[PDB]
Amino acid sequence: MLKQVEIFTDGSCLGNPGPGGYGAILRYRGREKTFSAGYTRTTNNRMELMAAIVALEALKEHCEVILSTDSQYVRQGITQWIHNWKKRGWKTADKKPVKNVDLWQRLDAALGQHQIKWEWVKGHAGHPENERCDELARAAAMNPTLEDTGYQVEV
Ligand SMILES: [Mg+2]
Repeated sequence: MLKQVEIFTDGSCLGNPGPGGYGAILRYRGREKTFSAGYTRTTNNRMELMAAIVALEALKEHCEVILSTDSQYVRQGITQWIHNWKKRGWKTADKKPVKNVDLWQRLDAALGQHQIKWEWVKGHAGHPENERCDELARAAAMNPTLEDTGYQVEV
């Protein structure tokens, strides 16, 4: 039994911005539950995070989670950039909100009622899933049902 869940994540977004898609699995105790959906026009960043969310967002009890991911947005955001935000209010020193704060403030919910270990894979060609996840994003790309309302094209 996955005696406390391993999560996999990715996200593609076909242009910048163009339609995006999030890839993900949660292998809950043993079984596996997956997550996908298309965004009419979005970005790579907001799809990785997006993903980092959902996964957490549907974990009903107090899990011990291994969120393995590839990202250098979600890594760079965790092991570096957040620590300063909470410290300042999610504002630059310019005292100008940060980009994507909308999804950022979120992942930070879910990432505060669970024990998370980040397994930042280069991986590429590692754990079927890191790739599975990928497929899943390319797949939701090609069929975009929703509208990324957080994605504000500016400021
Ligand atoms: Mg990606």
